[PDB]
Parts: sequence; structure tokens; C-alpha cells
Amino acid sequence: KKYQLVIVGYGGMGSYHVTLASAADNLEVHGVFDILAEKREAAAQKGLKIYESYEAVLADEKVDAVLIATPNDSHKELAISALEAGKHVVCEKPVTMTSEDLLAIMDVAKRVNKHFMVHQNRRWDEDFLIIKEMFEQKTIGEMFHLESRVHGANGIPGDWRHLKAHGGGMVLDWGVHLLDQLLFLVDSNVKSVSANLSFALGDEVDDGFVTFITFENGITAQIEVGTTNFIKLPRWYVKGTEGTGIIHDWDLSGEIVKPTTMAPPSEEATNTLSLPAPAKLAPSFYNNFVDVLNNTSEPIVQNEEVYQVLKLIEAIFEAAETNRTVHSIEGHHHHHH
Amino acid sequence: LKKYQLVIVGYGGMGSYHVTLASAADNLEVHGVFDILAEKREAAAQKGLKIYESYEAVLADEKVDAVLIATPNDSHKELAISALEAGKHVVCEKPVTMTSEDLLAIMDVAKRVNKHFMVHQNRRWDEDFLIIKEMFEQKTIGEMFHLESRVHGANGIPGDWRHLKAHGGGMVLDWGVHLLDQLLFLVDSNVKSVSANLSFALGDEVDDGFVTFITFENGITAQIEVGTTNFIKLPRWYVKGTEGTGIIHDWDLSGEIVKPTALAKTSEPTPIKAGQGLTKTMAPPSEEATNTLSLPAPAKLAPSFYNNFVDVLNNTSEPIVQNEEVYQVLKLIEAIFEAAETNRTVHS
Ligand SMILES: NC(=O)c1ccc[n+]([C@@H]2O[C@H](COP(=O)([O-])OP(=O)(O)OC[C@H]3O[C@@H](n4cnc5c(N)ncnc54)[C@H](O)[C@@H]3O)[C@@H](O)[C@H]2O)c1
Ligand SMILES: NC(=O)c1ccc[n+]([C@@H]2O[C@H](COP(=O)([O-])OP(=O)(O)OC[C@H]3O[C@@H](n4cnc5c(N)ncnc54)[C@H](O)[C@@H]3O)[C@@H](O)[C@H]2O)c1
Ligand SMILES: [Cl-]
Ligand SMILES: [Mg+2]
Ligand SMILES: [Mg+2]
Repeated sequence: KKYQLVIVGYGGMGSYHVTLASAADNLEVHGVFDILAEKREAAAQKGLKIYESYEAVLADEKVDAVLIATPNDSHKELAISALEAGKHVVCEKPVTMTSEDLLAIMDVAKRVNKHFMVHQNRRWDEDFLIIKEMFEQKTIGEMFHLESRVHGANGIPGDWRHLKAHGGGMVLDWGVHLLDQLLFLVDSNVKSVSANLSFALGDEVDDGFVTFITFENGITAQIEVGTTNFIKLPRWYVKGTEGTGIIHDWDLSGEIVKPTTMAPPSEEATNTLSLPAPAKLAPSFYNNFVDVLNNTSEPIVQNEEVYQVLKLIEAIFEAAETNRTVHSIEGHHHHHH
Repeated sequence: LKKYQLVIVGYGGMGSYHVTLASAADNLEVHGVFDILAEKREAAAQKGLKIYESYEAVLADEKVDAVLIATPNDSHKELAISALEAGKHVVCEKPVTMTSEDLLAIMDVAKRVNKHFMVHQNRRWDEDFLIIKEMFEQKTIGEMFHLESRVHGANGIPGDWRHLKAHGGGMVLDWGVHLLDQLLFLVDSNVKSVSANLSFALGDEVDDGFVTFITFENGITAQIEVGTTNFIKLPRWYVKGTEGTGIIHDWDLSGEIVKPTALAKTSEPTPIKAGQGLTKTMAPPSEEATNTLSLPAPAKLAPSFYNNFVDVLNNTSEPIVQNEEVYQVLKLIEAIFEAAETNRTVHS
């Protein structure tokens, strides 16, 4: 069929999903719901049908799927409601505020036989796909250390991202993208996590963080988000047994430097090269989502992967708060103590 | 004419350079040289320097006031305690000892014999570091709360005895001591916690690099890193404060400072395409929101190490490199090694 999607939450990302979803082959934006009149008015201006309630969205038999782009605390119940009403769900990152909440959603999805997919759009980021190529094709030999940094100097945007109750802060906002990229790329269990949160801005939520992650296969990674950074460190810095790579910024500027376990290095005998062309990740998120609904393809963004990321986020919070190194992503649910 | 006579013990790379360094001081000269190898004793003689046949002979010489110890790390403690007992003041190369307890022993002996022991922490005078010290003290970027200090290169481990655990080899003990000493000299706060990971990417029995994340009791954080397998270098300094950020790229002292203005609060950045999404928060701030400044002139550290050493001997000045500071660094190195070997975060 031509699948019909309703946007639930017509804010900054929700309104951009009209563009994204419409770009897919057999998917259409059918309507919108938002609790704010001004947001509903803006959607009406683009010709979009406005629903009176969320209940009205779910009762509409013409609607095949919903996109949930609300603040982070509402995601879970909205998703569960949708799936219980027979609707497939695309949910904005971070899907839930705890890993146990995703499990519950996955239970519902399995029971009603409807699909739930996290919007992890940044696996398609070109900078990341250049790193993916390098990692897979051994451009700098065995890549054993990765540094992934998103720096800005604008603080925390909007309203709800400042608040703990709405799943605010930068681990949840940007950290989930970079952690999802890391775990998508590296096929290895997490051996250890240490972390520090930034409260430089004096908010009740983190305005940035750093985490040091070691994998079972010996790969180490540093993942960093900052909002108080008036000079930026590079987007990517990666070390391999046969070279080093850098990607400075979103403009994809950078280079590789290679020597002409590791051989004894010398700075006098090196060659500088361009970054390779990005790896392919095909099709787009929304085309893959339609393929998944049609049962023609396996999902690129798997709920099992998303689950591991949430546990990792839970490990990061536990590690920063106790100022300890944690030695698995298991055991941070705090159900029993 | 009241010149202190210094003997160089260990005529290797640094020991031969100490001839030049000690000679530049006002009231101190190089009386001569001892090395355990006859090859190195000949080499010193062929630079017109007096040579001793034994370390015992240096220490028996009434004309000698002080010794400079520039031997591999495992021999520092015995040679220092010997010189002290013989009534000689001591300058010892970094890292002074391989354990913190060893330095406490030397400190005890120096006190008992009423002689001075000083660590050669020469990189406290580094121009790049003194720029950071200027920024830190003058609040150039407001209150500096996070510092990242990195020495990267792709030349591996140099020599020699530095490849071996027995002789206190590896990068923590080589470059780490300089960077950690800089940090602890700058920050007037006790270390609260340390996590660390070592690099063994070259396959040696000692570390070819490390990274550590340090937190102080006053909330200041630091990341210190040395790497010898980095074909691309990250900046020498990257520092963050309540009112700006600074960067020193390299030893050439290139870099800048970027600070917020009072107009940043009422302005809004114009979004860019960042990967698959539009971003406002990670977009450059609007033109009105920031000021870009040159790095300041470096703070003054005066006088030179060796003139300060003489001033300490003449009892006219306190030491710049204090032994208690050197002790806290060695305790930090011990915390780092423990943190990395147990894969834990070490507290105190
Ligand atoms: N994938 C990405 O690159 C990306 C980018 C930006 C935001 N996001 C995610 O998108 C979500 C929303 O982000 P945003 O920046 O658009 O926030 P926003 O504040 O701009 O939009 C949220 C909208 O949801 C509405 N809303 C709140 N509660 C609702 C309810 N229960 N029912 C229906 N509507 C409700 C609000 O009125 C608002 O219009 C968050 O989960 C965020 O993390 C993802
Ligand atoms: N402060 C700095 O910037 C800096 C720079 C380089 C080296 N160093 C330090 O200086 C010391 C020596 O370093 P190097 O690179 O010159 O080493 P090196 O190998 O070049 O020289 C050491 C010399 O000591 C001699 N020696 C060994 N055992 C001896 C003994 N028991 N008695 C007398 N002489 C002995 C050796 O024969 C050799 O000539 C080390 O502690 C190192 O950490 C410091
Ligand atoms: Cl721990
Ligand atoms: Mg996998
Ligand atoms: Mg002090």
C-alpha cells in the first residue's frame, strides 16, 4: 500500500519529519496532532489535517503508523497506546528514559504484531560512514581507538531539554546518537565504562559529558558532547595500527596520515592522504521502515541495538554519579536496591 | 668569588646537556663528570671536562659542593642518598624515584644531613605552560575549570633503557611526570580521583602512551595524555573556563582564545546542515555572540631553575620545585598505574 503516517508532536523535529517521511517511496503524511494550538496552526498552514485528540488519531482506520516527536517523558505511553490501537510506530531518540521501558514496548509490539522503530537517523551521517569505511576496509590498519566529539557553544536549546522530568540534558539529547553510532560500528561487548558529566551551566541536567569505553576486543573509545565549547575539538579522531585519521567538522574536512600490533613508527617516513568515500548504508531510514512493514527487509535500526544503547546510557549515568568505573552495561536498572 | 662546584653524574643525553644548563647560572660551575662507562668518561674528557674515575672519588672530593644525577631512573635513589651522606647537595633528574616512598627516604636523609635535594622539573618553565598559567591566574577565560594537556607524536619510545620496567621506562614516567607536575603546580587543590588507561600498542613491556582523567577536590577536571603512535597530533593545550575556551596547538605557540560577549544571551545562531539533521545548538554562534583574542604573553617564572637552586643553597630564597610537590606527583603516578592495572577509578 501507500502507508499513512500521522506526526504526533509538531515541534522542531516533528515538522521536519514531514519532509523526511514524504521523501520515502510509499509513505505519506496523513495528519498531525499537537497539544499546542500554535503548533496545530502551523501544520494547518502546510495543508496538514489536524486531529482533535490523540485518541482520534488512533481511532482512524486510515492511519497506518504514527511518528512520535514529543519530549522524552511522553514517548513510552504514546508508543504503547499506538501499538495497542494497531498502529506501527516510529519513535524519536532517545526512545525511552530507561532500558526497561523499551523492553515493555517491545513486548506490546510483539503481541499485537506491529513494528516499532527508533529514529536513529545519524547512522546515515556522512562523517560516520567515512569512519565506517575506514574501520571495515582497514584504511589505517586495525582501528583500535576512536574519539567522537560533538562540541558547540550555544548551551542547551529550547525549554524541556533543561529539565530532568522531560529527559533533558546532553547524554540523552546528543549522547544517544554518538553511542548508537559507536555500538553500531563495533561488534564487541562493553568491558568498562567511566564517565564525567558537565554541569558548567548550572542546570539540573548535564550540559555535556565525557565517557571512556573499553570493549572486550581491546578497542577503546572516548565519546564527548559539549555545549560550552567556544573552540571545538575535531568531530572524529581515530587511531589505527597503520595510521591516524581526523575529521575536523561537519564539512568533512580532514585527512589520513600513514607510515610508509604496530611497527616502530617514525614521523620522518609518513604519507598524507585524503579521507575515503563514505561507506554505503541503503536505503534511507524511512524506505527501510516501509520495507520492514512490507516484510521485504530486516530493519537497519534494530530494537535489540537500541536496547544496548539505553543500558550503556544507564551505565554512563551510574559511573558519573558514583565516580566509579563500571564493568558491564548490565545491572544498572536499580529495580531491587 | 664564591662559585658552587657541581659534578655531573651520568654523562648521557641529558647529563651532557646539564653542562650547558648549569654553566649558564650565576654562581655555579661544572667541576667535572662521572659516568660508569669508560666510553662516556672519554667523551666528557674530549669536551675539556674534568673526569672522575669513580663515584666514590666524586663524593670524597672536598672541592665538590653538589651533584647532578642524570642516570637511568632505577639508580637515582642510591646515588642521591650516597651524595647526601657524603655532604653534597643534589639535583636529580625526573622522575626522581620510581616510588613515592623512595623520595620520602631521600627527603629524610637530606633533612638529617642538612643538605638540599631538588628535582629538575624544568618544564615548569615551558612557555606554552606559562601562557596557561597566565590565563589561569588572570582569569582570561574566567575561572578555568577543565584542562586538557597532550603530548602526541609518532616516534615511539626512544632508546634504550626506557623500554624496560626495571629502569623505570615508559611514557607515564617519561613525559607523564612533566605534564602531571605542571598540572599539580598550577592547581591549588588535592586530587580527588584518577582513572587511567595505558597504551601497549607498540608491544613493549612498558607503556608507549596513556590517558588519565583527574578530578580535584575543588571540582576542576583534567585530562592528561601522551601518545607516541599518533601520526596526527591533537592540540598541546585545550582549556575551558566559565568565560571562554583556549587552545595552544603546538610548541610554536599558535592558538587563540574565544570568549562570550554580553550579546550572546539575546542572540540566536543560524542553523547548518550537520550530517542528516539541521542544528541550531551545535551551529557556530552568531558574529555578535563571541570575541576572538590572541593568547596572552606567558606568565613569569623567575629565576631560572639553576639560579633558584643556588639561591636555595645561599638561603636567600624558597625552592620553586618543592619536594612535597614532587612527592604528590609520584603519588599521582602510583594512582595512575593502579587505576590502569585494576581498570578502576582510584580515590584519594
Ligand atoms: N533524530 C534527531 O536528529 C532529533 C533532532 C531533534 C530532536 N529530536 C527528538 O525529537 C523529540 C522532540 O524534539 P523537538 O526538538 O522537536 O522538541 P519541541 O519542543 O520542539 O517539539 C515537541 C512538540 O511536542 C508537543 N507535545 C508535547 N507533549 C505532547 C503530547 N503529549 N502530545 C502531543 N504533542 C505534544 C509540543 O507542543 C511541541 O510542539 C525529542 O525526543 C528529541 O530528542 C531528535
Ligand atoms: N628533564 C628532562 O627534560 C629530561 C630529558 C631527558 C632525560 N631526562 C632524565 O635524565 C635521566 C637520564 O636520561 P638520558 O636520556 O640522558 O639517559 P642516557 O641513557 O642517555 O644516559 C644515562 C647515562 O648514565 C650513565 N649511568 C648509568 N648508570 C650509572 C651509574 N650507576 N653511575 C654513573 N653513571 C651511570 C650511563 O652510562 C649513561 O651515559 C633520566 O632520569 C631521564 O628521565 C630528563
Ligand atoms: Cl571503580
Ligand atoms: Mg552489531
Ligand atoms: Mg600548590
